[PDB]
Amino acid sequence: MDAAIRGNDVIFVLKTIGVPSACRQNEDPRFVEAFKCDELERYIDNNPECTLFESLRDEEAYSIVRIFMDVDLDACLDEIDYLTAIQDFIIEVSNCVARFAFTECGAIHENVIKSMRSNFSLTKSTNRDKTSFHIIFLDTYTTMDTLIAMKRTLLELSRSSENPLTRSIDTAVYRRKTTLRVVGTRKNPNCDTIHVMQPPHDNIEDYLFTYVDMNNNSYYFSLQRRLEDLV
Amino acid sequence: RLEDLVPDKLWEPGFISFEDAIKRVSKIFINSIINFNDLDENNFTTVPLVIDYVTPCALCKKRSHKHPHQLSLENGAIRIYKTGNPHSCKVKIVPLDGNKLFNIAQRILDTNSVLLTERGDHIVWINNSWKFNSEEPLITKLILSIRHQLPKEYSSELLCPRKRKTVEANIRDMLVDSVETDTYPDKLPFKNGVLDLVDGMFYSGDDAKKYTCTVSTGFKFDDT
Amino acid sequence: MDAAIRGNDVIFVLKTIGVPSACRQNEDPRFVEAFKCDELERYIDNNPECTLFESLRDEEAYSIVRIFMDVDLDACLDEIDYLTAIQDFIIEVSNCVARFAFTECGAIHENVIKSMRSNFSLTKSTNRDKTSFHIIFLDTYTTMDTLIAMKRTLLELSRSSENPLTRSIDTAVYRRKTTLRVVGTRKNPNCDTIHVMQPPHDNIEDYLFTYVDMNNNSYYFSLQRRLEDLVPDKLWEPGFISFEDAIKRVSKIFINSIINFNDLDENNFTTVPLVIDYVTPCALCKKRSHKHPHQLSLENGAIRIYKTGNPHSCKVKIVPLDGNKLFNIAQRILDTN
Amino acid sequence: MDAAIRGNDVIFVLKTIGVPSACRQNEDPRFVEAFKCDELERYIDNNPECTLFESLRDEEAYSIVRIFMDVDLDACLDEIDYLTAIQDFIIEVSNCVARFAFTECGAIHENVI
Ligand SMILES: Nc1ncnc2c1ncn2[C@@H]1O[C@H](COP(=O)(O)OP(=O)(O)OP(=O)(O)O)[C@@H](O)[C@H]1O
Repeated sequence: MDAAIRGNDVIFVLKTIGVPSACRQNEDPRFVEAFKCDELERYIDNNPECTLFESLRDEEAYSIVRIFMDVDLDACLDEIDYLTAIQDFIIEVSNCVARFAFTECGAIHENVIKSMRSNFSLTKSTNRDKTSFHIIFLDTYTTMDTLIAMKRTLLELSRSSENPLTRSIDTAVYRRKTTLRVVGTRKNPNCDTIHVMQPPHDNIEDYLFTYVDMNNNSYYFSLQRRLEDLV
Repeated sequence: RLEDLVPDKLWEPGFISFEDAIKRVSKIFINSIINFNDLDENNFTTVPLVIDYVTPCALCKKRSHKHPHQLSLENGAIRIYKTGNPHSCKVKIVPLDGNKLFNIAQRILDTNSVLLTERGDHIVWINNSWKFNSEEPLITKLILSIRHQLPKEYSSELLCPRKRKTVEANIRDMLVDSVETDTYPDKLPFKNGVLDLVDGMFYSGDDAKKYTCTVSTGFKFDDT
Repeated sequence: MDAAIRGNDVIFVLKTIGVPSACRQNEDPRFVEAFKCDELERYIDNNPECTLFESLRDEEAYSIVRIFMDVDLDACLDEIDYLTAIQDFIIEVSNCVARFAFTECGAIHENVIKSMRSNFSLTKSTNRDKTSFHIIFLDTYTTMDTLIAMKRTLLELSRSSENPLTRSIDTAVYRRKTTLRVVGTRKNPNCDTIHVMQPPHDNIEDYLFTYVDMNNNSYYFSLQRRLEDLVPDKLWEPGFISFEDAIKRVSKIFINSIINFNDLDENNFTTVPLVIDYVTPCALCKKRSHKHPHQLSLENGAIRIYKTGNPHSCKVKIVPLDGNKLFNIAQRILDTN
Repeated sequence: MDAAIRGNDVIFVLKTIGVPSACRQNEDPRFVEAFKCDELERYIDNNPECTLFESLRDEEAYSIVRIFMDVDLDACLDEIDYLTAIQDFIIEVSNCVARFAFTECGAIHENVI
């Protein structure tokens, strides 16, 4: 546990879906770059038509990431129902993540619950037909390997509920060397739907799941066992 | 092949029979479907249902609708949405996975209110204090108490004593690992929280829960 | 009140499931047929695997039908448990529809109660995977539209009753050109599970709800208005909780006092804005005050409490108004200490 | 590649949208029927108001079918603009199918076009 383990201020983003692995390995400036929080804002402003794909730079070197999720519901939702739906969504998700963090991760169950429902970052898509967003938990740090093992129970949770927001959970994102589209950019140069920010969080630093900055209210937990004994 | 294409279908095994699934949908529409005979396991996501409106719709509470409704399948549950103007009618979801009381037992389990001790007793967490009993288990009392912290469609289902018994029986079949108790030696457990000793502050509610204190002083704390 | 409605002994049947509507009006032998009960029985014997579905010939001709219902149970139970459950279930259903008859049909309450509780027929599905059987009272007659209009009150009873049978009554069969499978026939050419007779009734005529025969010990009633005249119930529904108890529960969460507590009635609570003064921090958002008042709204069986204007500023609270009946009894026995 | 993979000239046609599953397997003549091309032409002329729907009889046995598309434009279009639109429509759909065939199917890009 050195200084670099309690901090990660380097951002690794892509610029096009389906980048070949060799082009990723050679770190060519044509496909992949490194960035800072302030610099990334300048890059987006200078390219109002760009397309970025946030991802993990190195898997085995650094695995600690923030907890993130994805939702894609193909129907408009009224505001009062939307508020009602999102209250239950946080309630059910918080319990399920904490429960696994206590039964196979050896962490304090009540500590995780307080840290997640306290401060979470919510986005909203600009499309008016469907409702989608990227909910990111801020003060809950864990390794990529834990989230991969978290996939099986999350799929069971999404399939066994009634709330439309928690039933449309995208469980396919959790894999090796994941990609999440950054806020404010398009999907393809032909797409006209982008993601915008939400109050009270305004700085861009609050929307990258690779940013590790553990403060006083942060909590950490990781799988004690490895991924090879788990047949 | 399809294995490398997608591990998805339109009707995977384990789902309920199609005729039963449609029966559930016909229950939500309190009125009667007019073109019901146009549905089978191959076109139910394309044929629009021409409902008749004698009574107000059970989904939007309007007297009648301009356009027919239409179904769609997603993530193991068929969705009901109305064509035309999407904001005119609400969204209703019909599940297909399994039963409901097992889901209730699961939800009661995630919140970490029931635990298994070495002696075999099941401690519960009610009124901000861990309680237990041998001749009469307290699981049903905890279920009825925690009824409130669940969504609406789950709360009303939790009143019939037989159904509470079923949920309790489901709960008792998930606890397999024992948990030790009373490992913190410098705390004073009260009837409505635990008073910390190292700095004098008095926690309550969620905060005063990780300290698994079984025995308690028996009276409430009065900070005044 | 002519003899045409005094006698209807023509049974109309269908052969296959999902019969196309393009052929029923043409009355093709291959899909439909007319029969007499004696002629019906021999046809069943001659074709052991035949599937038959009784249907009403023409809605505008003879709409009078017997009082029938279906119940579907998704598990198995003991035989004594059936005996005690069916008797209570018969008693409970008798009370509800009789009240509806005395309310929207202008019929004598005790006459209706006596008529059906005297005689009834019972079937049973041999499928032990899930039990489901028909019940047909013999001495109660009414038109099709009466059952259609009463579709709502049956649903309310099924939600807030006790017996497993009445908890799973199916009101979907009450529709236009409804189909009831005759007892003793398969549903599909592959499933051998059929409905079997039960003692003491054995005659086929006492198992069809289209065979109408007014004798001197039967009662008939019908709706007075037309079907396209029904007005829905008010914002409230008379089946969960009285109004004052619900309002008090709404009043208990609001720590501050409600100034306009007196103008809320059983109809205006969904529109009157709850203008409140925040002497204490708000019980929901823990804020000093707010720009706009709160509001009430009934939906699905709750009171979604929210603040209008900018709803995202204040949290949303839901009051669960329960519809159970014994739970209220338990609450009342408890609060008296 | 055999004649079963080189020949399919039997037409299996339904008689009402949404045929029940319990009868399609049994091939009830009241709901479904198999025909040849010549007998198909006679049947439609025999019945003035029939309602037919061609489908695939056995999915897992013979899965080889042609390429088909459907267009439902709820707006009147003049013939001259109709003529120019359909050609460029064939232009656009040609490139889309050809690109994927060269991408994930290995087909000859010029040949598919
Ligand atoms: N909404 C509906 N509109 C039209 N017909 C319907 C509707 N719901 C059900 N049906 C018809 O009612 C039939 C009932 O068959 P079901 O599978 O329920 O048989 P069951 O459980 O043996 O009992 P029963 O046939 O007496 O209802 C269905 O096969 C279908 O033909």
